[PDB]
Amino acid sequence: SMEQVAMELRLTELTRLLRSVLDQLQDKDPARIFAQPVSLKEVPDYLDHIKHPMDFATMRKRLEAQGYKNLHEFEEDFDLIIDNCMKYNARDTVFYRAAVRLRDQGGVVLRQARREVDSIG
Repeated sequence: SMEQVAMELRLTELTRLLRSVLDQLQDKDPARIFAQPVSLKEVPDYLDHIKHPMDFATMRKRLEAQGYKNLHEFEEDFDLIIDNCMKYNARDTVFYRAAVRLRDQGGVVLRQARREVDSIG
């Protein structure tokens, strides 16, 4: 139907917007601590600690499959990155400190993306 196509064009435009947001969020991780999933070869117990792992490549795969219906779903995944890291790693580590910074720097980017999604419908 024509209704299904219009739905599809909106999903494609959301996807376009989220891709730019993702690139902006990932620039706030210049050390690439969150680029890829935590390695299970190198941290074999990781799943006993973290029940829902997340990373920027896994978010990128979901994105390009148009797997995000709205900004809320995308934000849940971003927040998992941060939140997983702050549980698994102690406060006086480079990893925890980098999550704190990605969180603080991301919130600006996310504050405006919420307005653009609401605005552009």
